[PDB]
Amino acid sequence: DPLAMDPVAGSSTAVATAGQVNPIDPWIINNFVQAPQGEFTISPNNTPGDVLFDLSLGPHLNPFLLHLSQMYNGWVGNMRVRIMLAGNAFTAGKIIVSCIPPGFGSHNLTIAQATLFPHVIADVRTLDPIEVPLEDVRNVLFHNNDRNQQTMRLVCMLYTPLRTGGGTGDSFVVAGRVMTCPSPDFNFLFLVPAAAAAARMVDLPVIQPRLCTHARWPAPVYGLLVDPSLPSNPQWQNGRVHVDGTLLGTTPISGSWVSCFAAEAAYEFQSGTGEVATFTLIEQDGSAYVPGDRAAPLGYPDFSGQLEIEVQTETTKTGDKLKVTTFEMILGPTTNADQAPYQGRVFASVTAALVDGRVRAVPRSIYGFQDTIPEYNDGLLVPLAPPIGPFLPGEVLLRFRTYMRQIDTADAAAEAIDCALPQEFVSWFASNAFTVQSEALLLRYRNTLTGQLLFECKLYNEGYIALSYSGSGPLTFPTDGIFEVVSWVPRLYQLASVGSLATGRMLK
Amino acid sequence: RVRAVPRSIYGFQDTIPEYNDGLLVPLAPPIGPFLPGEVLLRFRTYMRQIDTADAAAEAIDCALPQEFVSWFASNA
Repeated sequence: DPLAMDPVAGSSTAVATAGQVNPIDPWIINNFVQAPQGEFTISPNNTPGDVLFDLSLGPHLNPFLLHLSQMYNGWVGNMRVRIMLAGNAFTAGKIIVSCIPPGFGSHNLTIAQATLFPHVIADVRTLDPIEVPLEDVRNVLFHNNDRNQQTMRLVCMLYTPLRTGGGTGDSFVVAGRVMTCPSPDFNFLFLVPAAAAAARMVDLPVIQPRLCTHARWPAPVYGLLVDPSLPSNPQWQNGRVHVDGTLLGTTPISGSWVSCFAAEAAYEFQSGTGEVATFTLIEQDGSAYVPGDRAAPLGYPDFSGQLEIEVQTETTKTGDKLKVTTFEMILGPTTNADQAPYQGRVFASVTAALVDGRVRAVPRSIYGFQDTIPEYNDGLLVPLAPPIGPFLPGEVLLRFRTYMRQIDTADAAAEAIDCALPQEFVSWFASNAFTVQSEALLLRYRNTLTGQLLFECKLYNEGYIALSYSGSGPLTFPTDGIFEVVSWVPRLYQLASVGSLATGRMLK
Repeated sequence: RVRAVPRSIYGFQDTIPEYNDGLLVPLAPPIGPFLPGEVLLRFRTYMRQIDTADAAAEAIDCALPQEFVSWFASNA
C-alpha cells in the first residue's frame, strides 16, 4: 500500500534564500542504481528486531548524486528507494522498512513499534523489488553539505525470525540490495568548486605478538602480559617510538641492533695486566659515534647487571679473518668506577676472572639483571627518553616479554625482560610517520581466527599501551593475538576491564 | 593576655593536630581531587628544626602564597 505521508515539496522552498537552485540530469532522475550502502544480509543468526540497515536521506545515497555532491554545497528533494531480496523457498520471514522522521532521535524499538511509522513489509521470498519513497521532511528551508544534519531515515528490520527449513545449511544467507534514484523534486543548490578533499589515519600491522621481534633483548617475543607489581613507569631507552614516528632514546631501526654494540677495541695498561678491553664505541653500521641527543650508540643496552658479550672482528668482505673473544662487562653505576657509553667509552674484561681493531659485540647472557638504566655518563646528566606514562587511575602498562639467559654459576635460568612495543611496531611507526589527531588510540586485541575479542586497550601517542586491570597479580594473555585501531580517544577515555567469563543466568 | 609566635619545631609531622580531643571537629576538606597523572603544586618554606645538638632546615608546604589568599578573599 502507499505510504502514510503527504507529498513533500522540493526546490520551491529554498528559492528566495539559496544563491542558486541547480537542476540535475533527468537521466539520473529515474535510473535505479545500487546505493553506496547497497548491501545487507539476513541469516538465522539475526534476531527479529535486528537493524539490517539504517539509511539517512542525502545525495550520499546515490553514486551519481554523490559524485555531484562534490560540486555543490547544498541540496533539497525527495528520493526513491528500491529493495531486493534473493531468498529461497526454504527461507520464511518478513522484513519491515520504516521511515523515521528527523527529531525522533535514537531509541530501541520493538518490532511492534517499528510498525507505527509509515512502513512497508515484505516476505523474504519475493522475486520482485520493494519500493519506498524517501521524503525530504524538513524543518528548515533546505540542506547543506553536512552529515550532522538530521534528515529522514529508512530503517530495515527483521520483522519475524528467519526460519530456514529442509537440510538447514546455516551457511545460507539471504542477500539484500538497496537501490535508489532521485525523485524529480531533487535539486542541488550552490555551485562550489569543492572538488576533492580527504584525509588519513593510523593503522597497525596484523602481526601476532608471538611472531614478533623483541625490542630490548634480541629474541622473539614469547609473552604478552600486565603486572601491577612491576615498576609502573619504566625508563626504557630502546623500543621507544611515538605514534607519529618520532624515535626516542637509543631506539634502533633493526632488531639485530638491540642490546649489541660496535667499537674499536684495544688493551691499555692502567693496572698494567691487559685483561681489560677498552672499547671506543662506533655506531653499529660502522659510522663514527658522537656524543649527542640520546644516551649511547643506537641499541646499546638500557638495563643493568653484568652482561656477557661475545666480541668478534667486524665483517667487511669475504675472507676477513675473524677473532672471537668473550668478556663480561658491567652495565650499572658502580663505583669509583669507569664506563661512559654516552661519551663513547666502555671497558669489559676477558672473563679471565685476542681481538682488537674494529669489532661487534652481541649479548650472550646476563648476571644480576636489574631493569634500571645503566649509568651512561658517569654521574653527569644525560639525554634520556622520559619515563613511560602517565596512566589514568587503574590503567597499567601492556608488556611484550622475552627471556634472557641468566647465569650462574651452577645454573642458567630464563629471566623476563619486557618492552612497550615489538620491534616490528617500532619500525612501522618510524616508517609511516602518521599524523596524530588526539591523545591516544583505542585498540581491540582479537583472535582473527576464532573471532574472539580478548580486550580493549589504549595506545597513547607517546608509544605505550595501557589496560584497565585491578588485580595484583600478573595477568597473562594469549599471544596469537592481533591488534586493531579504534579511535582516537581522548586521554581520559575509560577502558573496559573485565568479568567472569561465565554467562549463564537464570530467570530466577 | 599574651601573644605566642613559633620559634622552632621538633619532630614535625605534616598531619593535623588533634583539635577537639577525640571528637569530630569542623575541617576544610582534604585538598583534591586530581585527574590521573596530576599532582599538587607546592609553595615551600623552611622551619627551624631542633635538636638537641643540631638545628636544620625542615620543609613545609602550602597550596597558595598568603598574597594569593588575600587576593582571592578580597576580590570575591
